Amino acid sequence: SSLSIPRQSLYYVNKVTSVSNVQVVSPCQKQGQTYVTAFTPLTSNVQVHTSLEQLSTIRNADVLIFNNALSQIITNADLLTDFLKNATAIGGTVIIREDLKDCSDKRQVARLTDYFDVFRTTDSDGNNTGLDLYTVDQVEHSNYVEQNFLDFIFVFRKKVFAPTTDATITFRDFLDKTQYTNTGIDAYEWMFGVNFISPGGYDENLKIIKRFGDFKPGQTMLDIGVGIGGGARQVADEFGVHVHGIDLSSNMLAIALERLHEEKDSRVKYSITDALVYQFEDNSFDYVFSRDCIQHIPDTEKLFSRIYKALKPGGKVLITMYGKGYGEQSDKFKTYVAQRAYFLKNLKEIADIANKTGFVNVQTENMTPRFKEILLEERGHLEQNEAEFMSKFTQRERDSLISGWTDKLGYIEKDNHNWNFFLAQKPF
Amino acid sequence: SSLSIPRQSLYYVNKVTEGRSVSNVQVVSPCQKQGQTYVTAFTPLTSNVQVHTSLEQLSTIRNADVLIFNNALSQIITNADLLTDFLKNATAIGGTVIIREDLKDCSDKRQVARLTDYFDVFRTTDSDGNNTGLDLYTVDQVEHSNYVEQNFLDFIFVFRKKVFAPTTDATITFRDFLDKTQYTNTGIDAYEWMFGVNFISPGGYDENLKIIKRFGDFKPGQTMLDIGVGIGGGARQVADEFGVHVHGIDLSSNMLAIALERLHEEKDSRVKYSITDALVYQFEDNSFDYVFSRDCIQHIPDTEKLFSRIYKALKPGGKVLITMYGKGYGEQSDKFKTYVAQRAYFLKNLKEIADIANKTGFVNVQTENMTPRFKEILLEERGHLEQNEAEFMSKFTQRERDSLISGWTDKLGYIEKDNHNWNFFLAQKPF
Ligand SMILES: Nc1ncnc2c1ncn2[C@@H]1O[C@H](CSCC[C@H](N)C(=O)O)[C@@H](O)[C@H]1O
Ligand SMILES: Nc1ncnc2c1ncn2[C@@H]1O[C@H](CSCC[C@H](N)C(=O)O)[C@@H](O)[C@H]1O
Repeated sequence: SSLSIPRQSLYYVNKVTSVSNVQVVSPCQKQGQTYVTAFTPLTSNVQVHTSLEQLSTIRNADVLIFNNALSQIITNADLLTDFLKNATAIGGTVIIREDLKDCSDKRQVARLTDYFDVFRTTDSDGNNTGLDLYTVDQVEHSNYVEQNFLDFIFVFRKKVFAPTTDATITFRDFLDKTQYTNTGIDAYEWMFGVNFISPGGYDENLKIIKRFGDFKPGQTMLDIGVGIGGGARQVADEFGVHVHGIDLSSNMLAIALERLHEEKDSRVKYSITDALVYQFEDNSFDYVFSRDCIQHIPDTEKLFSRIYKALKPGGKVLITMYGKGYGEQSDKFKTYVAQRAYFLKNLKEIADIANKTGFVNVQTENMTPRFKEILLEERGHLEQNEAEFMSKFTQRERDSLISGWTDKLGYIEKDNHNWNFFLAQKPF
Repeated sequence: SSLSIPRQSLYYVNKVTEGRSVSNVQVVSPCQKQGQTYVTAFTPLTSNVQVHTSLEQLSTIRNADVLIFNNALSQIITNADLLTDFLKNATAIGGTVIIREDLKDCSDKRQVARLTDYFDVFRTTDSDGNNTGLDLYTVDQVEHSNYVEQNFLDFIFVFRKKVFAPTTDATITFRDFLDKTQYTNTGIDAYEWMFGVNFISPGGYDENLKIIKRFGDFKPGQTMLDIGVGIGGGARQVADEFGVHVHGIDLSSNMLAIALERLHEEKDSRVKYSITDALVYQFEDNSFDYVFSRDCIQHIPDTEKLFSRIYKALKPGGKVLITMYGKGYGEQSDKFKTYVAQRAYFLKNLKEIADIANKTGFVNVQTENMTPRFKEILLEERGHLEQNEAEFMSKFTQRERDSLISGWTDKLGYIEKDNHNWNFFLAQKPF
């Protein structure tokens, strides 16, 4: 009904793409027709179809849009795979709007993201093809009007994928299958504190964010690597700041989304997306925040460039991260770094990248002493609540938290692992 | 409970005290736990913050630089004597006076207008024998309520106590002049019938949609300030059509109480409203993608100050679009002068608007004389009334029907003499 809905899809199509035709599959005919109306600036060559059935008829759709067209097949792998084969063969840019509020699995978005992200098939050339994720965003009308936070727009470009060598076939898959499995996330959340996957939980995050200075209601913040959402939720609730959180782990964000849908707050919105892929509007954010994420991101220069452009002039960036100290690296620490796929920088390198990007008023701080305190407290909290922890988790999970925390304390003593703080400003 | 609530009051206190010192804050909050959140929130300004749980304890307070009421009037709103007693105490004691009051459960779904009027016109004598009262900064919505509960009727009234010069004028503020003269509730209803549902401007929904498309391509989540938002049709249209977040302001509490009632019914947190003067509210610099004003600024005398404030509030590269009643270049008729004076319009011609825009620093300045379209619309609207008189007479009085027919005929006459024009202005803040 509301034209804002299909116009949101047009906005993403513009981001990822000229276009000679748009094919829309929408069981709801009235809604389908709003896409014809909305897409005129791009092209008037927009046709609506009532059914997936009619999908195999279609060919050569520069843009292919599904509007609540999958509700009957979501829980069926076989039918989903059939859909994916057709969609990939037929579409250039593929948009899937699907309302998941009524799914029995309140984290269905992660299952769908995974299925769509890893699907591969051979085209007529015997080439390896699939869908390349741009983002999974929330329908803004739904967030702001109905307070339905589980209505999604999946945005993909069909492409030929170069051959891969690992057991996981995308970085998204690597995150969700390795460090940020659902069990992994649950264990971490117990260790760090409710809603957090970062040192010291709520109270530590609040201390850190207050370093931005004086917040004003309605200012905007981008949170890079927002995890299960505790930081985003905290800044909205404490300061009335509107947070756009992004994360490439669908397992992490599916939990954040579930919790937002339960405890509604339209100051917060989330995107399943890579920080180096999503295209933010220039000069749009008052703040960019990243809490213990960017050790995961190799191309720090590109990241810092994208942050600089997205900030308003005078806007501030605050990043905390795992980094490296200046001690000679132990073989044990190198093994950890490789298994986590961390790309660690020291504070001199961070300062240099910030200078080269254009940031001013740079402040860096080595918070490793505080990290040591927190690690000791967290390990102690687990070691003194074994009964409770053992009632929710396995011995294997208890052991990996105790030993991993002990490992990190060791890495600190060798000055291998540091906890680094970076705060800077886009010039006025 | 949520600290964002008392922090919103701190934000306004900072605006209205914006140089001066604050030595103490007195909070009256029947809910003790919420009251305590004001102590926590106000520390950056002062730690000298005390919480009281009753208006009963109000008379005992003295010299409160900032005086805050948190849902303290809920039980007494319907008794004007109790409200008057409250106002006498608050005005005597307080410097900056903040009233947070949730009106969602009021039987009067436009209670905000009744309270704004009462608070705005209240006068009493201070110890020096001066005439005193409360000077409106704004009536804003509690943002936590808009975004979390979708309660759009939870308000923060912000005032400064001051001495007012004596006056015997029938309306003692401009806010009162709007609400008692052109924009009475009956006046608003008649205009809405004439212009179209949700609009108090030429041509209703379809004309507004044509005009806003002149901004170019909107992107979802961009922000717009709407100056003189009226009963809200334009703001609601922009949000629904384009996903743009609109902050609408209007000095008529009658107009905005309708907009607010309608937003509360048909919830949309992309829209928020403030009862405030466009020349008083302090917007953050460099914050808006767009500033829009639809057939409002003929009411505002100080166009230079207005344009300066718009310029500062826009982001670099942001756009301003204003339609307005203006004057043409014909010799003014006596009838037109009488109309202009009774309406208290301050009309500029298009050359004057362009000159002020350029002097302010705007770039890509465009102006257009839309008087021929205005003539078309006036004829259509008058025709619609004249061809549907039975419908109109079943809903309104003969006097109201005559008022619209003769008023529209008058404006068509003013156009033919080139007295009244309909002027368009579009410009950009430079990068
Ligand atoms: N390139 C990338 N883009 C977006 N998110 C990323 C990313 N690389 C890693 N992340 C995310 O960074 C997060 C680090 S865990 C910290 C989560 C959160 N900031 C908190 O304080 O609790 C993970 O959820 C991970 O999936
Ligand atoms: N100084 C001022 N500040 C804010 N609003 C003002 C004002 N002077 C006049 N107004 C408001 O300007 C409005 C003009 S009527 C037009 C309303 C709306 N823009 C629409 O298109 O329907 C009135 O509601 C009036 O109260």
